[PDB]
Amino acid sequence: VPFVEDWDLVQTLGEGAYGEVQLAVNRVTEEAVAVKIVDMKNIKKEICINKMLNHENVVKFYGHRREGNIQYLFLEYCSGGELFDRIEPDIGMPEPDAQRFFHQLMAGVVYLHGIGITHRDIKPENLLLDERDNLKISDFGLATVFRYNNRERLLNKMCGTLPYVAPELLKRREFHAEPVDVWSCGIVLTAMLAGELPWDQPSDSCQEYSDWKEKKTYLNPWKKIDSAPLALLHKILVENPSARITIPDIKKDRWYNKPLKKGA
Ligand SMILES: CC(=O)Nc1cccc(-c2cnc3[nH]c4cnc(C#N)cc4c3c2)c1
Repeated sequence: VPFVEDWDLVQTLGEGAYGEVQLAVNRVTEEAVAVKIVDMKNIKKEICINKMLNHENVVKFYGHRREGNIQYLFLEYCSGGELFDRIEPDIGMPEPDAQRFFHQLMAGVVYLHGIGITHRDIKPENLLLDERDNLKISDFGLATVFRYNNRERLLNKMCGTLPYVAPELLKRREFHAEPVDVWSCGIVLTAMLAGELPWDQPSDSCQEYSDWKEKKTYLNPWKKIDSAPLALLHKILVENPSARITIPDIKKDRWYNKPLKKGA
């Protein structure tokens, strides 16, 4: 069928460092995809990782075409946009909605970690929603292999987003990858349930961070969060990444398993 590889770029979905992500609609089928435009004048690795990914809570990769200097990455389109725009400032969102998004977040992260991949920059800006509000992890531009041939590699590159970074990345030369993603997922949860981020960064100089370690949960964001999800956050946002809760244990947490939401 003629024309079936022609795509009209119809709308900018986002504009980072690389360039842009455009909504693309097929000339013939009208299938909608997201196309990432990355002017190579680092993405080879983003593509490399994207080729490994196949899961319902991970933005699917379809393929890429290079034309001269620009690379075109063809990616699953998520019509619900970014989790960020479901978080009402200072309020957050209804707890059953946060729990469902957190469930889906975990399934995605479990998957990635299973294939030896760390995202390194989980935040509501990078967590996308499809037409049925299913969450999908996006943007693998900072992602990296932390396990290959069943051997773990400790990380050392400082990367991610300060309010979402785990404290070890600021304090230690090297660190395990998985606890960093678990930590960012907890800050995402906090934001979902409080509509505010708890600190500019998790350093002992950061007053809001010291207060959290001092267990001042009569202060915001923590006062807004119910005891049950707050109890989970006390297990996730633990300074020592060796003592921090693992994802298999997050799946056993009382809040995680609390019935709250009716089906679609
Ligand atoms: C109406 C509408 O579609 N709004 C809206 C808003 C924000 C992000 C998006 C968005 C929708 N679908 C996507 N699919 C992607 C795959 N990879 C990247 C990267 N890196 C970003 C997106 C993306 C972004 C869509």
